[PDB]
Amino acid sequence: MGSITENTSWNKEFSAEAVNGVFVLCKSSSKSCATNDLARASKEYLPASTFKIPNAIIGLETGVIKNEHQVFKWDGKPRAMKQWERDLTLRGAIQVSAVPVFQQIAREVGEVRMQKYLKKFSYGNQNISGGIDKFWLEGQLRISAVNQVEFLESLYLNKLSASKENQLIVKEALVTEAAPEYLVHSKTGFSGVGTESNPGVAWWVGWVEKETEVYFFAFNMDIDNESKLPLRKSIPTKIMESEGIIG
Amino acid sequence: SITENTSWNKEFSAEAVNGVFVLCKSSSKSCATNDLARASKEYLPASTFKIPNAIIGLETGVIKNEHQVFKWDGKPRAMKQWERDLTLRGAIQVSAVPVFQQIAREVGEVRMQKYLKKFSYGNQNISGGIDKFWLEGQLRISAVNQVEFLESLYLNKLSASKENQLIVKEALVTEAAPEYLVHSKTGFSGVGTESNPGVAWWVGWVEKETEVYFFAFNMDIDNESKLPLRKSIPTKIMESEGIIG
Repeated sequence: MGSITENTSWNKEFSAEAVNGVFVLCKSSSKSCATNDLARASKEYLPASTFKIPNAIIGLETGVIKNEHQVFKWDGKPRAMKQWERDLTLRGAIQVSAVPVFQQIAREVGEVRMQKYLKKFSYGNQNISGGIDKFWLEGQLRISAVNQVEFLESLYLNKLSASKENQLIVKEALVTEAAPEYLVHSKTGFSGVGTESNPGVAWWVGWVEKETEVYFFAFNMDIDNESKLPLRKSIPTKIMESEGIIG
Repeated sequence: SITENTSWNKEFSAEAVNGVFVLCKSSSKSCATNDLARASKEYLPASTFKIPNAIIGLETGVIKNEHQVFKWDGKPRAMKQWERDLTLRGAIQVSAVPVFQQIAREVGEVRMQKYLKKFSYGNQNISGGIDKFWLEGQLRISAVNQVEFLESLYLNKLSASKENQLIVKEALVTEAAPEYLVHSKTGFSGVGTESNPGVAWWVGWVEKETEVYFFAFNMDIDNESKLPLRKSIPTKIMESEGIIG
């Protein structure tokens, strides 16, 4: 990014919901970012299902995922969520955050290749230790909000170390809201409710295309109560609405 | 193969609309329609032509890339919504004719003819002005041919790079929900002349679960107040089939 500046008035939306968290919003043309909290914008947290973005790119690059029309068949064996108990396309698996589909992808990619691509992508602390199918959910991998926006900008510009085709496939799968005047690409994550004195993390990251501008965003918050989960979208939505970008 | 479903006419009769809907599950080899004859009748594509024109612009390099900005020169355009810089998606979404007129001029007649041949696009007749053949010229395409063309695009089987097909696909997203994605494009030739109605279109496809549905709708129109029916009639039919909504 070009610059970052703190805007403490955004804490308004956090205080109203009694949330500890951070929002980073970057405008592409002015190479400028704003955040409610510079310190928290640099703090690093488990990516949880936001990791499906690099995992999908890596799956395609290595040939583990054939293309955007591949169907991931459900075997009929019970899964942790009802929503996952069905055949899924890549978009379907990303959209419902189908953990077991991406655990199998990670296993087939394997540690050496996974390490290589996280280095190429400058993805967080690049620490994948403690189970190839677990690192982004309960392992040692950590990434900051600033690093998420850097990574997403590279994806948007097709500048990651992957084919343009594969970057476009994943970008297509990340669309979550379409309007005549704006398009939103985004991904949620939630690590769980954590333990005593150790909250989980919830994320919403993505980008908005409006007019000829592009805005990259990353939100995270501490969470110890599943009932608070919708705040991961409502707080950043309120901020972007106030900025005139969506709504 | 095209199968008639008489019951779909109820949605047209209610509005006194003359038109056709073609809906195909999985592939263009299995289509349903309210009217066999009109399904294959050819009409001016109007701004549905922005689909092939964007692909051709990318293939020829006239559109340099996914992120090009089409600058407004500050000179009057026929709609205020076109009087601004636009991206490729923005120009498609507001149907910014003058952006695509300049693309067509730079593609040129020789290359435009070549690509419409490769794409099997309607009657492939571009005569009538390189910057207006799809609006007032002799080009004609049917609902069945629109679904075949869209299926090829979906499958990345047009004579174009997969990259360029993917770029145009993203520019066509018009509704995103957890359960389904709609890609689509409208068209409207105008109100026609006496005894010669204009045509309005909505064409596209729906990705739902692991299925895909291709669709094309057209209708005769001679009053702009009827224009919303181009979306509402096919939306009602697709909601009735349980595909969207």
